Amino acid sequence: LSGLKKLIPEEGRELIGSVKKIIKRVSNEEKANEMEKNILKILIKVFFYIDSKAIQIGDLAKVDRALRDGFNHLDRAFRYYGVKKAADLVVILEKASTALKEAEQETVTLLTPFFRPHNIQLIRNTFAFLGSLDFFTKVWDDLEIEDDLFLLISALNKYTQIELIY
Ligand SMILES: CCCCCCCCCCCCCCCC(=O)OC[C@H](COP(=O)(O)OCCN)OC(=O)CCCCCCCCCCCCCCC
Ligand code: NA
Repeated sequence: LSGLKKLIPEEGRELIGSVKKIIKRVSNEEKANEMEKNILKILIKVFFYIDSKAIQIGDLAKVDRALRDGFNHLDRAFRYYGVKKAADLVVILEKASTALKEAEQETVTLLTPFFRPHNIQLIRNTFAFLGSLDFFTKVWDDLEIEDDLFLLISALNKYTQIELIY
């Protein structure tokens, strides 16, 4: 995992660290390690084919928008984190989940010419876990304040209005 991590900067590594800690808290260390590796693998591949120009920046638009939508809805729901129960926030969290499903599909479409079918399934499983409404509701109801959802959302919500990759 050394090289994959030196292929993304400190900012991204901190984002992935926050996600990984939350995943640890909601499931287990094995799933957290698998999801960290999967996120790194998908990211590294996308960046690789952007840089080699096998993928054009315009082709990324669909994923970009979807991700930002997802982030935005999480930000909206995070406004009520600690003052409303997750059941009262499903209408927001569902939209986040749906947005990430869109990102999932488009990432699959983006990487089909370059990923073996097993790694396409890896994309599906990774996005399905990270974008799961069950994951979100568990996070919004059952986390301690020390689990630092604030760090993740407060890092994500800076990116909702500007293209993620340009
Ligand atoms: C698994 C998802 C894979 C999606 C792959 C396709 C889309 C890729 C686009 C990624 C853009 C991210 C930029 C962010 C800033 C940054 O960190 O930017 C540094 C590098 C890129 O920098 P650059 O030099 O390219 O700059 C670009 C031009 N300025 O980004 C990264 O390290 C990616 C880090 C991603 C970590 C995501 C973790 C959360 C995702 C799921 C949400 C789960 C919520 C859980 C709620 C409890
Ligand atoms: Na796209």
